[PDB]
Amino acid sequence: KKILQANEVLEHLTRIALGQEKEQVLMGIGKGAETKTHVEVSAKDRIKALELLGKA
Amino acid sequence: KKILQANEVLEHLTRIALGQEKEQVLMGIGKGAETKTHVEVSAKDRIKALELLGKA
Amino acid sequence: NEKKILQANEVLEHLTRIALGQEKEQVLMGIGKGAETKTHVEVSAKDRIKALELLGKA
Amino acid sequence: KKILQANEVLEHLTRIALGQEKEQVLMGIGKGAETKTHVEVSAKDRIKALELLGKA
Amino acid sequence: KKILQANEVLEHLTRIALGQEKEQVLMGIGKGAETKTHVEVSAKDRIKALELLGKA
Amino acid sequence: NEKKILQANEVLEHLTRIALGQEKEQVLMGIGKGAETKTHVEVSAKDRIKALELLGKA
Amino acid sequence: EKKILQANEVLEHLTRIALGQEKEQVLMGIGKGAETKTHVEVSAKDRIKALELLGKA
Amino acid sequence: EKKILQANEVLEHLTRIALGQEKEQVLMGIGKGAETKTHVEVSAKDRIKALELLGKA
Amino acid sequence: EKKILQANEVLEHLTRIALGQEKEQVLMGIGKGAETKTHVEVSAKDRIKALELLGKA
Repeated sequence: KKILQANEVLEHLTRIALGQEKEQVLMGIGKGAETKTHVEVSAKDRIKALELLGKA
Repeated sequence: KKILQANEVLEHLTRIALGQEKEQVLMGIGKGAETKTHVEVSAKDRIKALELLGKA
Repeated sequence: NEKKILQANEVLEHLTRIALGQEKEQVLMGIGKGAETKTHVEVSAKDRIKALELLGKA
Repeated sequence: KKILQANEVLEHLTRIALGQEKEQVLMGIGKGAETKTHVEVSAKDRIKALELLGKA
Repeated sequence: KKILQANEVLEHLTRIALGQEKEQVLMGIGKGAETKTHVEVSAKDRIKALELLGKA
Repeated sequence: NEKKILQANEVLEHLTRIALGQEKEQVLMGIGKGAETKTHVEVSAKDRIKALELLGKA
Repeated sequence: EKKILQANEVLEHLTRIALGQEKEQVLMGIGKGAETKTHVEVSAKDRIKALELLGKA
Repeated sequence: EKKILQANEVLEHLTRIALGQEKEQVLMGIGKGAETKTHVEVSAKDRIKALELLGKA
Repeated sequence: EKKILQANEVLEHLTRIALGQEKEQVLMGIGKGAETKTHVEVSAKDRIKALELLGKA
């Protein structure tokens, strides 16, 4: 049960901040039906990542 | 009786942060009907786990 | 029980059940045409991460 | 007029935390119509009750 | 005309926590139409009242 | 010209009106088929409790 | 260098908001999923924040 | 070479926002599930946030 | 072992955001519940968060 170390944490946040990452969400396909799909990680999230990298 | 220990907490946080995990959500299947489904844990929740991990 | 108070360890055991994915919550699910029904879902990733946080501060 | 004291506050939070409480919500009954009903208090709200009991 | 002092505040918060209060919300009545009505105060709000009472 | 600045007791008078359930806010309300109108409803519980909290702190 | 609001001008603005004077632009339904831009009174929540800022001043 | 917005510059921008000079792109309903991009004034909550930050300067 | 953004890199990225040079991907209604992916300007809320941080630096 490995544990992510502080520098591996800064790496993962860097990828997010650099627009490199995606998240799964629900997307309308029509008449109420939805499908799973991947979208870029949002501005809000990318900013939080940027905030943390700055506190490093 | 079980109380998750501090190291075990980091382990669990690590599995989330590394995109290994899912949550149960509702998804539309047509005309107002929904199904229970599993999706990846969001960027938002991953970044929080990542934040907690960098403060350890 | 009308004056039962959860003690510190009880709180941590309860958070541990949440954190470990052993708990549910009652939500409203759509069953067609605007109609909803009560159902139980796994506690969310967000709520589990709060429990984890809390267990990590202990 | 009554003022809840600390011990009563913790008793009330305890029932919440233990999943013994309900809240009134709006539930869809068809074609935009809704009705009042009671649901279990949410995980979020329970978890806040625990955090508060953890701090006493 | 009036300013609430701290003990009056607690009195009002107590009513809320004890579940003696309501709030006005919009409820659907069908075909997009909504109607004003009252519901019990939510658990989130009741918990906040509790939190303040226990910190008094 | 000197513009108005709410003074200490005036803020408390306003929060008190809110807390007491004397005030309203403007919101959009469905009237049929996706169309909405503007109306007033009572300030909500969350907002009243925030007013109360600020009153307690003063 | 441009225009920067001073500490007083901030309070003046906040007071107009707290006093129910201001509005904000929102989207309103006009039917069948279609919406239009309209203005509405600044909300209770936003007025309470303003009151707060004025209270801490 | 690359730009870093300095403290004074930030206050100028926040001031434009607090005054009601700025807008944001949002999705608006146009009927039957269709939305379109359009601009609206920056909301009250966001303006009050700019006001808070300027107030603390 | 892998790339980590340094402080000035962070400020540069935040500056792009505050300045309204950046977008985000979202889902938009195209009809009858159908959605498609598309890019929108970064919202005011987020631009003000970037502004705040820059002010802090």
